[PDB]
Amino acid sequence: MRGLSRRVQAMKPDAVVAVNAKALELRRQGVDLVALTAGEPDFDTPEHVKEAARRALAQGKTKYAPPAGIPELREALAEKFRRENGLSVTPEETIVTVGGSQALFNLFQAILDPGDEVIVLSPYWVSYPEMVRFAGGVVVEVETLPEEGFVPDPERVRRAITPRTKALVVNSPNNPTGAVYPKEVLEALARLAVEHDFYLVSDEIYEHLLYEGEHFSPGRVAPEHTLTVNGAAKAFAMTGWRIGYACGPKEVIKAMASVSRQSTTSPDTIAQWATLEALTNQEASRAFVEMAREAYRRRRDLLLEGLTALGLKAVRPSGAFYVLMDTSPIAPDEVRAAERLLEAGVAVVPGTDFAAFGHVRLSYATSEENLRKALERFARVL
Amino acid sequence: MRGLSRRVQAMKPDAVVAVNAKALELRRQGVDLVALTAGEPDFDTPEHVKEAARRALAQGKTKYAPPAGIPELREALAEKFRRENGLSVTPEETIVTVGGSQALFNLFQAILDPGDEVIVLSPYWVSYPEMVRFAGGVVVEVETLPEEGFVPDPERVRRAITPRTKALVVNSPNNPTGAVYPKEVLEALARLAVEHDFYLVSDEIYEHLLYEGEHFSPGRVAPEHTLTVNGAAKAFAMTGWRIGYACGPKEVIKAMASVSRQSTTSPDTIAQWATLEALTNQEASRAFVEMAREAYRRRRDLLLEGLTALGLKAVRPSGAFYVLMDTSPIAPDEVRAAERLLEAGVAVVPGTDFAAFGHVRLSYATSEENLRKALERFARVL
Ligand SMILES: Cc1ncc(COP(=O)(O)O)c(CN[C@@H](CC(=O)O)C(=O)O)c1O
Ligand SMILES: Cc1ncc(COP(=O)(O)O)c(CN[C@@H](CC(=O)O)C(=O)O)c1O
Repeated sequence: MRGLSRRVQAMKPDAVVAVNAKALELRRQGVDLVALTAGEPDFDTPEHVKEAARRALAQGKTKYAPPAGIPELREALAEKFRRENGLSVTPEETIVTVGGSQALFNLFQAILDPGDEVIVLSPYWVSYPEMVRFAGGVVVEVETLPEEGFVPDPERVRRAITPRTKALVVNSPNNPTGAVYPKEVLEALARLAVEHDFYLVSDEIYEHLLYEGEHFSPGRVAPEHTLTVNGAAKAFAMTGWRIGYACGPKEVIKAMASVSRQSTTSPDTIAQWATLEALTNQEASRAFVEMAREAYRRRRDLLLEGLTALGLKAVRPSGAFYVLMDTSPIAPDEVRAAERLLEAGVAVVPGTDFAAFGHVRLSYATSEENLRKALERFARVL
Repeated sequence: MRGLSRRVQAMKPDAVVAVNAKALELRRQGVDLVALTAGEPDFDTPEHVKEAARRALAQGKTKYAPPAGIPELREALAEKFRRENGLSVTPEETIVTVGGSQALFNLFQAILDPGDEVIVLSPYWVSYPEMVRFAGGVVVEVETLPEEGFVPDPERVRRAITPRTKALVVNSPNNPTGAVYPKEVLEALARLAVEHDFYLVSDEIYEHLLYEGEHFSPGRVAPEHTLTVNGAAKAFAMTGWRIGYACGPKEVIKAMASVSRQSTTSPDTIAQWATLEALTNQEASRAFVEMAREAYRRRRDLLLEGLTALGLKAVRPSGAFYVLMDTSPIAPDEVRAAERLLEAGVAVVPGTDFAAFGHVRLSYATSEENLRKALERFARVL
């Protein structure tokens, strides 16, 4: 008989997708509300990358591509993870997916049998649990503390390991805290995976938005259990392009390529060519990477000051582009504080779903003129 | 502990993906083998559509888009299904997905609880069962006969309806038979869905490659149970673009939008703008549609003749671009016949996986010069 399934019936809505829609419509019915919501640059994808997407169209590069992605993008990927991430993978252990989202979604479906446990460390990015659950798994969450700077303590984690525990999700830089996990913690979590036999998913998609610290890929350590998950969506202002990449054990890679086929067949072919240009033309991308990074650092400092100038508490991020801001003042909860703040003319994402209660998540990847126009409304409301 | 899941472990490989790879490498180890394998035009996506993808890049239209797709492409979609398909949907009941594949894959995950039954009519396109199974459902297949011209008989179907039966998959035009189901059969199958309360998935992606007959969208009939699934991949030579669309009950649409988000977030933003141009600039697309259709009809007739001239039996398709060709002569099975034929210098897809035993599936969407270079090898082998 008819009716929706119960796995798509049990999923919780995106807090981000929900807040955006809202913001938008008001921008439509009069309303000019500065929106510090979504995690996407304001910068437009570099010209050297665009030129190549035109060059792709021009050469009629519009046919189907392997479910695992074109052999070229695939090869440059084996040098990115290599040259940059220090990892040592051959192209067969590489895979192009439809965003960072696909590489995780395919990843969880290929290693999660119903009832398997996956340890997420809170606060976490809104999706991880929903993906881990849509696959049949169960969310075992380890807390990470503001007093500890949100960097995880491998003992609270080791403690969480059951015989069901199949995977552990680490994210450095971190959404929504901005925390950059230091080599040793990362190297520690890796050995837990090796010691208790489980996969370590490592979502290093903000590896480049690293203001202070060094970026360590845990995969260098546990190459047989680690599953690195990157993406060309943050580093190159390519959020609308929907290109992601990942790597790890050959074994689990082809399995992700299988789910890749039944679902999307393979990602855009024009977009894979453009992405290749971002990975191979170094001189031009490095120039852009650095350029963007500084505008982000500047915005961070500008925000973090003004926040502190109103006495609004928030932890200092060393990566990505989010600042978790305690709303204790504006209102009791994260919810109402957001409804208060939206009136003031500022769209923020409540940290209820990130397991960041009390706080609200704001993004400084937007204009400078805007962090300011927002910072002024906070004043009144404050 | 480690290891792959059992849902990605139980899936059978793509016969098409497998044959292609093969063909390629040989073209890639000396070998010039005419390949009538994949279902994709040789024509390159129209200029009016490409111009707009450049116009999109030019205006920096490269940010994230709603999981359900940009509101514009979404609105033109409510007029396509309306104006063209006679359906009556508002944009909320429209959805943009990553190809026709995604719209089905999201569709089966949103309405399939484990053990639910889905009736596929054989011969069917290679994926349907694989998707229906990856979701937990079970494949209950109704046969369609070459003597009946592959068009289904609603009684063998009515007969197959159990209390588990959740969905029924119809495909007109048909891959791999080319059969265009007549208004009344389609209108009948719809009433079974209404009578026994179940969803009718209708994969009308070749609606435009209709040489002889009229195209009926069953959704006009059972608007509450029908789930129309189209795609801009065949009509506009946009296979590499990966854009698909669908519509039906608001209820099931947002559920598909949910799975859409956790998996890909949303499709390419450049590509959604280009697609919009294909749907709104009529004068220019109709011109292309007709233009392509005739080159396809010509190739069909050219194939169907030469096939018959060698006494090779095959049914006459009135749609899409495949011809199911009985290999009884070349060899006993479909498998070996293909291995025989590959020697002759011709890549064909064995009909073992389409439930089209004895036959082999060949595509005439390729060059004319090629159907002929293939037709000559058949001779010798024959
Ligand atoms: C922590 C994390 N990991 C992966 C991704 C996915 O990248 P894409 O596939 O979507 O490009 C993201 C992405 N994004 C942001 C904004 C969003 O649209 O979800 C966020 O929620 O901060 C993140 O975080
Ligand atoms: C019957 C049918 N439905 C869906 C698709 C794929 O939709 P898109 O997402 O690629 O637009 C196809 C198309 N082509 C192939 C299958 C494949 O391997 O791509 C086929 O005809 O062999 C078809 O048929």
